[PDB]
Amino acid sequence: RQWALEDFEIGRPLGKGKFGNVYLAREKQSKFILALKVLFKAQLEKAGVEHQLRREVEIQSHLRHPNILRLYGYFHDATRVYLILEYAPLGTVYRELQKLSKFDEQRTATYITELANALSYCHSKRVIHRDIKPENLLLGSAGELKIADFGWSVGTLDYLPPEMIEGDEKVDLWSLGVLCYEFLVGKPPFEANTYQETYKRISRVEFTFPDFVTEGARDLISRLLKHNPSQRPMLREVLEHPWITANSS
Ligand SMILES: Cc1cc(Nc2nn(-c3ccccc3)c(=O)c3ccccc23)n[nH]1
Repeated sequence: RQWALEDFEIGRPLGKGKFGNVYLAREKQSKFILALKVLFKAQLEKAGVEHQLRREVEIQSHLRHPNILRLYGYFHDATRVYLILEYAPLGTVYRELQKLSKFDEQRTATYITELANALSYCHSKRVIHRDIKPENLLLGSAGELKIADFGWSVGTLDYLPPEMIEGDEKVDLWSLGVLCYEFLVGKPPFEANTYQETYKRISRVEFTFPDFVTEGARDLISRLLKHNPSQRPMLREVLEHPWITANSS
């Protein structure tokens, strides 16, 4: 099942970063619409990440969920590596946040639910996820979120938990807590103007709520951000949280 660049017609650039950009694309024979991520080989080895990709790509190919961006395949040429990805027409959650400035309780609880489910499923197969950033969350035709990052295994540093910065399976609860906060407030709880300050805030778990955040949200968010991984809830507990069940679609 080997793919080549001439198998596709390349469309408008969807976005860029660091290794390569992403293009809209259509497979010539089937007319199937998808996203083609282009990564430059040279730029990858020079990060010592080339092997990291191989394992993540292998992992992703085996993940099937409605809230996880699908990976159809990959290939390479002399120069570069190409990932064939599901196309998400409504863009990132990051950009939606920039446009709206903050989400209401109903949108937040829905996204958190979709995330929680996607993470449950991963755990079902002994796949655990790293930090999750809004830049890596896409939106499907129906506005359903999709985790688009390759960040599995079997963010510097707004989304990283204390465990990862000081020196799992609980990381993802921490991630939901950061996202849940960011969705309602408009910026992540540990934001600072320098790496050094952010590091301090995360390690101390030092954050405050604006007045408009309701009691229910505060309760869920405060449960998820705990320096100690073992004090964090199960994904199951999150899905049943009264603020969640009341606000979620
Ligand atoms: C991998 C993928 C992307 C995508 N759709 C989109 N991707 N990205 C994007 C932005 C920055 C970096 C990478 C992607 C977009 O800005 C975007 C904007 C509007 C509609 C769709 C997309 N569908 N599938």
